[PDB]
Amino acid sequence: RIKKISIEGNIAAGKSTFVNILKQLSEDWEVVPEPVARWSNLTMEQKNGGNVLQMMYEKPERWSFTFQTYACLSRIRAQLASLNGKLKDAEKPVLFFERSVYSDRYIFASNLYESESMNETEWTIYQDWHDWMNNGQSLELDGIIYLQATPETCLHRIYLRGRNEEQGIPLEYLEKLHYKHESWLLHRTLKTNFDYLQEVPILTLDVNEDFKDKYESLVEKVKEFLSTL
Amino acid sequence: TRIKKISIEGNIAAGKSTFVNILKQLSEDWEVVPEPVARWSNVLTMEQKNGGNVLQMMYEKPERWSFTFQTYACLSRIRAQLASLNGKLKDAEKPVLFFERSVYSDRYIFASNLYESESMNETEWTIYQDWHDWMNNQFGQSLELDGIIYLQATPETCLHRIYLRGRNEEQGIPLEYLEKLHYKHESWLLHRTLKTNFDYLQEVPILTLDVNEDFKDKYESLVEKVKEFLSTL
Ligand SMILES: COc1ccc(-c2nc(CSc3nc(N)cc(N)n3)c(C)s2)cc1OCCF
Ligand SMILES: COc1ccc(-c2nc(CSc3nc(N)cc(N)n3)c(C)s2)cc1OCCF
Ligand SMILES: COc1ccc(-c2nc(CSc3nc(N)cc(N)n3)c(C)s2)cc1OCCF
Ligand SMILES: COc1ccc(-c2nc(CSc3nc(N)cc(N)n3)c(C)s2)cc1OCCF
Ligand SMILES: O=c1ccn([C@@H]2O[C@H](COP(=O)(O)OP(=O)(O)O)[C@@H](O)[C@H]2O)c(=O)[nH]1
Ligand SMILES: O=c1ccn([C@@H]2O[C@H](COP(=O)(O)OP(=O)(O)O)[C@@H](O)[C@H]2O)c(=O)[nH]1
Repeated sequence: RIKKISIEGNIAAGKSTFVNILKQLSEDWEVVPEPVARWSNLTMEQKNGGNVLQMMYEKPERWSFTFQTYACLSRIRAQLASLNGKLKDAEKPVLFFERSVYSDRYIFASNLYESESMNETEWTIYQDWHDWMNNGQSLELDGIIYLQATPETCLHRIYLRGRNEEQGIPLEYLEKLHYKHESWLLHRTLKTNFDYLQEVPILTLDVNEDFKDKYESLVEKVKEFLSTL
Repeated sequence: TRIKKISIEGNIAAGKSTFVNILKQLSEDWEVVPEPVARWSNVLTMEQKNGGNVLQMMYEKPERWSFTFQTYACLSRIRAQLASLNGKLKDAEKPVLFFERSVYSDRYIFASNLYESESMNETEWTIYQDWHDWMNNQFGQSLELDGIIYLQATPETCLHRIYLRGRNEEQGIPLEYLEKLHYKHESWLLHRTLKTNFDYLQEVPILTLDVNEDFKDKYESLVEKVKEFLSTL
């Protein structure tokens, strides 16, 4: 009975921030972090995650396939966990996901292939591994929230977070990611392998303005979104 | 399930394919699941296409391709093993599904030997193990074995059998590598020293057949042991 809502957005758009605000607004609202976020910070996954992250930074064209498969698994099992042992005693439970299996593939893994960091064989193996691994069924989303921010807004926010590894993210890379989110979540010109996705409710939220201490209007839009469902 | 699931294990060219095509024929209650990679070796579905490619890339550059190939081959197995388990033997009196090797073969024979050969690094191998644990648990519950049939031959006989099997892409296979795979088969199925992370495997009944002698024309005794073995499961 738990509603599934994905929080989607570019690097630095404000997802963790938005999700961390949402968790604290209700005992019926819970939050599944992106494992790449937990990696971007020992469990076996955390060691594995860290090593593959740096490996991928150092040579994306060697390690993209490995990164992507482990990113996605780590995400499916973290979502399935939270779904299985959370919120059973909520009247209105909603699980918010920081990104989804659909970002993993149609944004990130697609972008890496489009940049030849995966060859055709790695990409095809990846989509097949995804089309099947996701059959993970109980993960169909009830809605998607798009946190929209210009490619430029993101780059400055990369400055505000200020992690050393992020300062060399090219505005060029954000921009490609941005067109992917827009075509998927705004234009809706993306034809995926998951029937329901062409018709799932999307809520588009302009986060170009700082919302850390001025989030009421955004949370209000989410509450209304949730009512429609 | 009501289906009896039995994996046939053994070294390369031990004669598993031979024996499996013999068993499928003998009883309407018997079905086989042939190995994905064994399929790829010859010669076009999506899987076959990826299959042929990653197998060729594997052979050229194993330090680069061992992780990717191992993931695909085990995914491909789990898929096909499900397909038979939910498809065939639906009206059979005493159903038997013979798996040509198992998810355990993937992990404890081939993936393992590649980590040991330095064809997968530590991170590759622990990510692989992580997934294998999880992939078989989320997806591979109904795949659990009722028994294993170990076709046990020596590397020399197997080497002998590759040279005779006239497959040029395989004429390169060296002996010490066959020794390495044999050694891991002995440790898993004969002595049962090899630890797996699969508790129930410790206790699965195991029939070992010495298959050094040729059996193509003359396999009746082997089958009688199988049928004897089956009657205890
Ligand atoms: C120097 O070249 C690169 C170096 C690093 C990267 C990285 N991309 C990402 C995002 S990929 C990704 N996939 C996911 N499935 C999830 C998620 N949060 N992020 C990193 C974490 S590191 C990407 C790079 O270029 C990719 C070529 F387009
Ligand atoms: C097109 O070239 C690039 C494309 C993407 C990237 C990315 N780098 C990163 C940083 S990897 C990282 N490692 C960490 N250990 C921590 C952390 N926050 N981020 C992304 C998330 S995306 C970096 C790229 O170039 C890096 C060289 F400046
Ligand atoms: C470390 O040296 C080797 C280790 C293993 C092998 C193997 N080659 C093969 C043949 S791979 C293959 N590819 C195909 N595309 C078709 C087919 N029937 N077989 C194995 C099954 S194992 C071959 C090796 O040497 C080849 C290069 F000297
Ligand atoms: C040139 O060096 C090599 C060439 C080929 C190989 C191969 N090993 C194998 C066995 S991997 C495997 N994994 C499975 N899960 C199943 C199965 N039947 N085979 C091939 C099919 S090709 C291995 C090689 O060396 C590996 C490091 F010694
Ligand atoms: O309303 C906001 C949203 C984000 N940020 C900052 O922008 C950077 C990226 O935020 P976050 O980690 O939430 O982005 P994500 O990668 O999670 O989308 C961080 O320094 C935040 O503190 C901010 O100052 N105000
Ligand atoms: O007792 C046997 C079993 C098999 N073979 C032959 O040796 C090759 C290897 O056997 P198989 O393909 O069954 O080996 P697998 O790799 O499946 O274990 C085949 O061409 C068989 O014709 C043989 O000569 N004697």
